[PDB]
Amino acid sequence: GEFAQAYKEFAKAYKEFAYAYKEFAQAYKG
Amino acid sequence: GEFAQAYKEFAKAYKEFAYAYKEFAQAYKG
Amino acid sequence: GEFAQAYKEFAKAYKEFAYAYKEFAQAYKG
Amino acid sequence: GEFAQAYKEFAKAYKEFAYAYKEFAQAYKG
Repeated sequence: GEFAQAYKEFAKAYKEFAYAYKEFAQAYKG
Repeated sequence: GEFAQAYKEFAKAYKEFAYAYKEFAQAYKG
Repeated sequence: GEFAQAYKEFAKAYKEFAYAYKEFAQAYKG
Repeated sequence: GEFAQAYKEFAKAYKEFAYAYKEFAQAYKG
């Protein structure tokens, strides 16, 4: 239902944040 | 410089994630 | 059930992470 | 040096949040 869709959208948002953090950490290290 | 720009992009990514969490919490509470 | 409790624990984890980000941002600015 | 320490504390907070998200996702799947 609607909550299952909301969970999928949140899980995608978590992945987008994890990519941003990985890019940030590389910039700090690099 | 590059690191300052990387920090700005990371800060924007954090805002986008915080909005996704808010939307997720609203969907759970609704 | 268990999921409702897991949501409460995750919400607490989010608040802790949001407070860590706030401290990090102040350290970047300061 | 103080910013370097703040980065380390933020990196630990990110790991703590990633562990919470993993536990939350397991509870949703279970």
